[PDB]
Order: sequence, then structure tokens, then C-alpha cells
Amino acid sequence: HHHHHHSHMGKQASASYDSEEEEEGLPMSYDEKRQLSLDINRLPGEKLGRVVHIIQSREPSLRDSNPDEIEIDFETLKPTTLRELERYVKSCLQKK
Repeated sequence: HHHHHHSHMGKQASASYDSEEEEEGLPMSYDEKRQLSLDINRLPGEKLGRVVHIIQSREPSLRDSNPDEIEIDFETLKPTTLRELERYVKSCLQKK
């Protein structure tokens, strides 16, 4: 708590986009899956529990289960769920 005056404005819209979601349900490479394990490992405890909340939305058979009990294996979930995780982490730690 030293120096309280710092002016700030952000105004210049150069080129933005607005795309759809899609599933893109492709069995991705091992490198993609361990990259998710790595990015998610950097994320908050919330955002770790959130990757589980995603597989729980996909699998009602896991939705009622404790997210603390199980970890997120990217091969056992749907070909779409690993892809939904792929984009989610890159929406969370960086912005798109």
C-alpha cells in the first residue's frame, strides 16, 4: 500500500469475432490430454472442481458422486468432453 494514483482507460476495438460452440468430438492425442492435466493443475481449486462439474454434466452416473474422490481421466470421458475441457482451460487461464 504505497502510491494510490494510477489512471487507466481501455478503448480501441480493432478486430473481434463471435463463433459457435460445437462438440468437435475427436479422440485427441496423449499430448493434448496431459496438456489438459497440466493446465488444470495450474487452475484454482474451484476450476479443478469445475472440470469435474463438466464430466458430471456429461455423466449423470458421476454427477451425484464426490468430485474429491475421483480424478478426471481424459480417456474414460466422451470424445466431446475432453474437447470441451480443451477449450474450457484455454477460456479460463487465458482468454479467447
